[PDB]
Amino acid sequence: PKIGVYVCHCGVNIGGVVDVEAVRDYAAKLPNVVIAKDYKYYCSDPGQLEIQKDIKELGINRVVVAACSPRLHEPTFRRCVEEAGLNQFLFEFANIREHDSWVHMDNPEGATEKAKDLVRMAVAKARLLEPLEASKVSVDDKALVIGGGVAGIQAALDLADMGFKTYMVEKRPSISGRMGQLDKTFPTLDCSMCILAPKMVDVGKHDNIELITYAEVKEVDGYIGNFKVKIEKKPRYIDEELCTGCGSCVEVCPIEMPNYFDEGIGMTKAVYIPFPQAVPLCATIDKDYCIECMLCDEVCERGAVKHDQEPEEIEIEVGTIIVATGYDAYDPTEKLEYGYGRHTNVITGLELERMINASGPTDGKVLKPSDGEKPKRVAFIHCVGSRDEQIGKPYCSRVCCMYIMKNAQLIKDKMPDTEVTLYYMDIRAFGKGFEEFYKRSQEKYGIKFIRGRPAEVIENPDLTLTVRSEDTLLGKVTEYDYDMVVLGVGLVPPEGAETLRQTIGLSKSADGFLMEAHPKLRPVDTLTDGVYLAGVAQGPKDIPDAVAQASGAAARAAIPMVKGEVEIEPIIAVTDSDVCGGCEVCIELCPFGAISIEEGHANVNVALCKGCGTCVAACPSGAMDQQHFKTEQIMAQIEAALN
Amino acid sequence: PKIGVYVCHCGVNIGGVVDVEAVRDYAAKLPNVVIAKDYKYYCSDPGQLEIQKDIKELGINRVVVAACSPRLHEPTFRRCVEEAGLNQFLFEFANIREHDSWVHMDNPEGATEKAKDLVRMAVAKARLLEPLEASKVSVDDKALVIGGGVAGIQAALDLADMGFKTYMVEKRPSISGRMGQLDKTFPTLDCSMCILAPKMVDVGKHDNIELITYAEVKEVDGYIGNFKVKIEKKPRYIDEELCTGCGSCVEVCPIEMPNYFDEGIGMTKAVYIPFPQAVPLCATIDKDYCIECMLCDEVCERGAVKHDQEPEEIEIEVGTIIVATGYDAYDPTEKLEYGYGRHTNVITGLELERMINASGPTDGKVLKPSDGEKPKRVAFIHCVGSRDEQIGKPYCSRVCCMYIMKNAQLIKDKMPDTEVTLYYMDIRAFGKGFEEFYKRSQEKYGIKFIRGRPAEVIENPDLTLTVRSEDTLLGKVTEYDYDMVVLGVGLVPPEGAETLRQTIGLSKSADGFLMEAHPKLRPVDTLTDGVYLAGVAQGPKDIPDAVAQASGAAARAAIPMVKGEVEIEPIIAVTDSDVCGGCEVCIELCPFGAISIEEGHANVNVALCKGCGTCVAACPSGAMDQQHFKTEQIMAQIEAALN
Ligand SMILES: Cc1cc2nc3c(=O)[nH]c(=O)nc-3n(C[C@H](O)[C@H](O)[C@H](O)COP(=O)(O)OP(=O)(O)OC[C@H]3O[C@@H](n4cnc5c(N)ncnc54)[C@H](O)[C@@H]3O)c2cc1C
Ligand SMILES: Cc1cc2nc3c(=O)[nH]c(=O)nc-3n(C[C@H](O)[C@H](O)[C@H](O)COP(=O)(O)OP(=O)(O)OC[C@H]3O[C@@H](n4cnc5c(N)ncnc54)[C@H](O)[C@@H]3O)c2cc1C
Ligand code: SF4
Ligand code: SF4
Ligand code: SF4
Ligand code: SF4
Ligand code: SF4
Ligand code: SF4
Ligand code: SF4
Ligand code: SF4
Ligand code: SF4
Ligand code: SF4
Ligand code: SF4
Ligand code: SF4
Repeated sequence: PKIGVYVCHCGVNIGGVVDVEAVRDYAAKLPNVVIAKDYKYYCSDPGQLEIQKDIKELGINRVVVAACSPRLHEPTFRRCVEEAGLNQFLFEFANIREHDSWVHMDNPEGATEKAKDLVRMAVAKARLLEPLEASKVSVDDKALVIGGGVAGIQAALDLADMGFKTYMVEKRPSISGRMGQLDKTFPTLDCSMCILAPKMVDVGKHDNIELITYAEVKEVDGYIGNFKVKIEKKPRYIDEELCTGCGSCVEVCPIEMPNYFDEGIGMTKAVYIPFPQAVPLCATIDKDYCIECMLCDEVCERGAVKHDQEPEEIEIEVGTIIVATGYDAYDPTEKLEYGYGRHTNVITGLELERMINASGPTDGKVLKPSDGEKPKRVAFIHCVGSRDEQIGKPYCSRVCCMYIMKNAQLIKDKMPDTEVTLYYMDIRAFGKGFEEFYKRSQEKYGIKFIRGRPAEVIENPDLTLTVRSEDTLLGKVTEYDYDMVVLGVGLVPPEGAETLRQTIGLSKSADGFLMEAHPKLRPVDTLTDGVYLAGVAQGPKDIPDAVAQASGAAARAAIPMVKGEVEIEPIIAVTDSDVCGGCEVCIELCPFGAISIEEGHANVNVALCKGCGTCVAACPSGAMDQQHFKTEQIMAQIEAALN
Repeated sequence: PKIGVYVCHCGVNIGGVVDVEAVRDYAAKLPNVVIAKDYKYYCSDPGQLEIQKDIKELGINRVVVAACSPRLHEPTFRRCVEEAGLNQFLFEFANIREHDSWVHMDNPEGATEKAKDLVRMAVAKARLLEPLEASKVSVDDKALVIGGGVAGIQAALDLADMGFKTYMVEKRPSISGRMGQLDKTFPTLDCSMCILAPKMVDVGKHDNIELITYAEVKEVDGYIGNFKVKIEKKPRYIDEELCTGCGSCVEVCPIEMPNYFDEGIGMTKAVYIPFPQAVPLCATIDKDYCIECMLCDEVCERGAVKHDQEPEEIEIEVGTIIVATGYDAYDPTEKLEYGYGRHTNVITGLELERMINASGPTDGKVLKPSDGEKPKRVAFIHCVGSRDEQIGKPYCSRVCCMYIMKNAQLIKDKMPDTEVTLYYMDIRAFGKGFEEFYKRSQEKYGIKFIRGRPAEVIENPDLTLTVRSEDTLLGKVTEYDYDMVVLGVGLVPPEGAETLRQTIGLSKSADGFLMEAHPKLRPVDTLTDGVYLAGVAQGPKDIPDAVAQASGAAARAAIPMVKGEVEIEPIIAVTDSDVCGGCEVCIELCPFGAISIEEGHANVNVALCKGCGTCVAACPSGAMDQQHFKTEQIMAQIEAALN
């Protein structure tokens, strides 16, 4: 063993506290060490060049680096040594920055002694290291996209245009997500369906996209490039291949049920098409409401009605997964002071979006729920379900300000005589053109802004609503009457989010949305390799941000599939057949079942083993041993820590 | 000619105003028309299937669609007819929605008559159409990335990992952009350099990336897949291949000049390295300050100093371009009431970022410019250079709120006894974890928030600063004294932005940043094919949004390069040699020089012609004629409009 030690100054992060001169000499004087050097920034290109030159010249076969935590830069130095010809796993890392220099600033002498001890432990471990060849595994060039909203549609189209065969699983009968439910979009007031429908048709026609709507992902197993996914397609009771979406079955159906697309304010039949631009344009029967009258069977000319349909099980093999499951609107029923669900003329922002839509339940007319007449006075309340510790929702929903202003502008254009007032804490018009939109809400449409979080909404006997709120800029309490009140509800993770998160094995952030690998530089990656996030799945945001995230997720998922191969770490259990007695107290301790028994000896499957070391710690005789974490290595480290 | 006419209801967008029954019968009765049908949504899959079935059955050779504007759905129907075997350009579009139904709502009868006339004109044009084969052109599988900030670095790394050879042009001597200048990042307060430097090294080592720093893009010519780019590499007067970045030349240099990296508050030598983590780690001589003393030549051991270096011209051929040129910080000198550049202890947010940086000019100490001592009282002013019509800056800069709160928190941690007050209009903490960060600024660090836009900053004789501002929530004027005032300057397009925009040929938005193809669904595309935007080039935003945009831009630019081919529209000039007299009054009228003279006859180059039709309109005898816009076709349309 010819150990080369490299102590990093990291500028003054280590050097400021730890004497990189004494440590270097100590390392040079330790047994088996043939060189000790220090450099200002080893992770940089000059430092890696120095390490490679030292390996080439002095013939170092073991490399020890006294630098930051291995979790940051272990792969960097592993590749550095690889490019110089040395084996990947002859390398050792000493943590003297996060564990020594940054936590013992007031004890420089103790810090230097701790650094000496840690480098001694690292060299003790490095003495007994041996080469290990890492196995390559093929990466399937297929992707799964969960969620058929704007983000999911964008991700699927980008992957399919790059040549990868993509599956798109959607739990609703049709794709579109929440963007299909909007009438217009801010800040341009353009029609959302007019621009989304072509993309939906594209997804429906793409040769590289397999669209599975009305389906859920039930099981996910495996790893990057090698995901096995079990999907459950719910029974439509309509044949997708035969149905043309004419709608005669809907015409004849006698039963009426709520339309999920209309968000509780629209009705359809037990057999329904969610909206005219649905993709696939196919009928669906909800058996909770079907009475099995067979009128739809008799009126259908394609023979597409199948009352004996069963749920179908699909198994796919993919290489990457993109979660694009969006969000649900906050339910403000728990805000008792605002009276949602109790007062007749209190509605939410999404319900208003459905109501203002020309294709919505009311044919685009904003009408009071109480009497079906246009309101003359409308109040909007910001931050409902957001920025509120009384309900455990301390985050901003990021879009409610803008869509509140947009819907106020739309109400003004449709009914210019209407009076509109917004109750806000902050106006968060941060995006491109958002501040101009905010100013236009006042200058052009005459919308009134009151800086005050309403205390209460009181329903009067005539069903009008008094908003009781302080005007904080006038510094006085106001009680103003309105014919309609619209709650600016925030965004929450969708129903069934935890089930899918556990199925895939992802973590979630403090707000309840899925967590990205790094907040700053890996916004669309997760810590699970081969799984990516796009859109509001990662947190509330508007359509362009979700689309950018979907494109980025497509690129990130394409990178490994283009590479076609990934490396498996060889830190795995190995059994000594000559020592193993076949006691088998190790097999059950493997959560992945990597250990079996062949010829009376324990045998580990590399594909199943993950390298936890539990079995090795359990083995009394020591027949089992983990590569790179052998018992002798840890024992040497323990001995060096105290001697 | 067997013309099939298809009138779209578009739901009620046309049908509501225009009688799609009378128009269909009129079309059926017109000469050469063999079928007339109407469908609720023709652009949808069922409508395209209907059109294809009609073409296959009745043998239609001309297709006319009375629907929305051609600029929206002409490619859709072109591909629809292609997939049924018909030629792409036998297709005609009548605009009866944007031009008739949506603009004559109060005259339904006049609307229907106008629709009849427009369909008659469309059929008149379609009678004389003929097939045209479109030529394919290869797409170069190479990309250029302009700008070496976080967005540009991300885009280049994503493209290079997908296998494409990428050029990265950077005007500064080193990559990093503005993220390298930050000390920490919000909302996590993690070190920005610690996470950016590995990416910079990766860019510097990638086999698929050619990094050209200290260079500018001078000329761009051509089109998607076929861009010819002329780049000018400025002379460093240091040999990049030889320089190791040791810094001895800096040690010996006698001249002192401002360091651009330190934003006007840091000094370096005439030969300088912008920062220790620079990529490439190379020296640069600024000849505005060099006195040619040759001390650097004598102290350099690599012989890397080249005082006779000249600017170099590089010509590259690429298929896609990604603009990632970032932003500049607003210069608040024009806000005379705040006294920047006049008061000693008034600084900007970016200057404070450099000052709080441990590697900055002051070694991470926040010191007053007047006396070099720590301030005891600090004020932050929000929205400086933003949301202000007095300076023509009506937009939000979107990050100043958060980095103001972050730098206040950093000042508190470094100097807990310091008092910090923020003067704000709205707190825009919209991002993930931003509202929690905002609350933590108060609960944990005790930062004071005053809702008021300061009227004035007055320098007192002792050089302290009185902020005169209304507290609007107390409703009273306040005059508070501070040792330091930090202006929360906004983001503006970088210097030289207009030159590069004109060089490429891009448009800009109202705020001055580059304009995307569609605000909602194409945030990273431009209307110039093959050119994409990433990061703050498209508008102010934070690091994760810029990184998502960079990944999306990489994916979008990869799509056409994976396809490897694009179609050229055949709407081009054609000369009748038997009629052309070689008068040549057409050649100079082509801005692209597509027309030359061979054998005494005008000859058009397809590669140069773009299809404006100017030459055809100029030709008296009619020898020149534009394909798909022939004189006979327009004359027939004129005749049908009036008869
Ligand atoms: C009232 C309102 C108005 C708005 N107005 C605007 C506006 O004007 N402009 C703007 O830019 N933004 C607006 N937004 C925000 C915008 O809707 C979002 O940015 C966008 O919808 C996010 O798209 P997405 O694909 O990430 O999610 P979604 O649109 O929610 O789509 C997610 C999809 O995933 C599906 N799904 C969920 N769970 C599963 C599962 N387990 N398996 C399979 N599929 C699943 C859902 O059914 C859905 O189809 C508005 C939001 C609201 C509430
Ligand atoms: C004081 C301050 C603090 C901030 N703090 C944070 C924070 O804590 N967290 C956060 O997420 N964001 C923060 N931001 C915002 C963040 O800096 C931006 O989101 C990010 O820098 C944008 O990266 P970019 O690559 O788009 O642009 P830039 O970082 O500006 O990089 C653009 C690059 O293009 C180069 N370039 C320009 N013109 C040309 C040309 N013609 N040819 C070639 N190259 C060219 C530039 O030299 C530069 O290297 C802060 C901003 C400021 C001003
Ligand atoms: S190797 Fe680690 S400690 Fe050394 S400079 Fe790099 S990040 Fe800092
Ligand atoms: S089931 Fe039959 S009748 Fe109903 S929409 Fe489908 S094709 Fe039409
Ligand atoms: S069988 Fe069910 S879906 Fe069909 S018409 Fe009767 S109630 Fe409606
Ligand atoms: S975006 Fe506006 S309305 Fe929505 S939570 Fe944030 S501050 Fe409240
Ligand atoms: S515990 Fe040890 S001895 Fe027993 S079967 Fe496992 S490896 Fe063999
Ligand atoms: S190391 Fe862990 S995963 Fe591997 S065989 Fe032993 S118990 Fe199973
Ligand atoms: S073809 Fe045009 S007019 Fe007809 S439905 Fe589609 S978008 Fe509307
Ligand atoms: S020019 Fe020479 S002395 Fe100066 S940094 Fe480069 S190698 Fe070192
Ligand atoms: S020649 Fe110029 S750069 Fe070199 S030491 Fe002299 S002044 Fe400095
Ligand atoms: S982000 Fe905050 S400080 Fe910056 S312009 Fe917008 S409101 Fe003003
Ligand atoms: S203007 Fe007409 S006649 Fe004259 S050279 Fe051109 S094509 Fe020929
Ligand atoms: S149509 Fe326009 S571009 Fe083409 S040759 Fe004539 S003038 Fe030139």
